[PDB]
Amino acid sequence: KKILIVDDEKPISDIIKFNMTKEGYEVVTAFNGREALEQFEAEQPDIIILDLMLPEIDGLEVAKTIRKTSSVPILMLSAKDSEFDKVIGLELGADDYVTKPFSNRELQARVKALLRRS
Repeated sequence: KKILIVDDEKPISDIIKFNMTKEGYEVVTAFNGREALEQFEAEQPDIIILDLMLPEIDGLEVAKTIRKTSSVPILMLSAKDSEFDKVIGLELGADDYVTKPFSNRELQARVKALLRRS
């Protein structure tokens, strides 16, 4: 199963990359909205973990732009855990919203849950 980890933070990207790889997932990474859309179009991941510096403005435009063409599960990973952020992320098309810091086992279960419904 392929996960595109759209993260502008390489350390977090490596953590998710390592755990998902240890679990058997192939990982592709993007570090900006341009790459995110580039990697999304180029790699077509089974699930996208969206974590950009601007979750709603950039990630939202990435999600908005991705949602214009794909229903690919988007697990909005964001440090922002407000209901507005949660609701807006979900209202904009995010299928799930996990807050950073996340549990590798839970993220693994949620990716699995997300993937389980796809």
